[PDB]
Amino acid sequence: HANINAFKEAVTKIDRVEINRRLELAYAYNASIAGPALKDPYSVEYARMLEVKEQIGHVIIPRINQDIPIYAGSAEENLQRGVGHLEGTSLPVGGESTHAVLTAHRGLPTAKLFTNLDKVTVGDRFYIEHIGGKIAYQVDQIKVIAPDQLEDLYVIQGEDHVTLLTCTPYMINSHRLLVRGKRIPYVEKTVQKD
Repeated sequence: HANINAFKEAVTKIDRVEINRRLELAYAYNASIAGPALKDPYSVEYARMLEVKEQIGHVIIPRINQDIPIYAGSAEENLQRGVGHLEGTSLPVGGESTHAVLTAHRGLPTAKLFTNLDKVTVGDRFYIEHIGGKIAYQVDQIKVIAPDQLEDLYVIQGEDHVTLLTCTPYMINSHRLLVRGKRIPYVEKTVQKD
């Protein structure tokens, strides 16, 4: 997007001392490991530290060719221009005992968004870029649930996950699709051409 060059650009213009301070806030917030009730996003300023040019980062999902900005909250306004972050879950900055949940409409006219998330397979990876850098996840579990079930979205102590959440079956949307990655080391030698 044009929206994510503006993110990339503004990040380089920020003192590290500041970037650090902002990340410290994010981590401290992420001790919400030690806790109440998520709201299925389809029916704030909590992430301000991470917010740069309106965005908390972008997510890159090579299998499906997406690089999509991430916005705080699940407000429909934002769910029209990218990925929303499910308030109540960890902020997408990784860490032991974190589980960030990122959600996005399927096949919106303005953007494809997560429309093709059914084509991600356990083993594929995705990446999150935030003020502090880039972190990598390898998909370890794909599963299908009813909209009122949230056990899978809570923090799993001692582990580091991000879940990508959308509705399914395609064009039916009766249930939700959860593509979950497990943190791995970020290795340049990241491959996008494949």
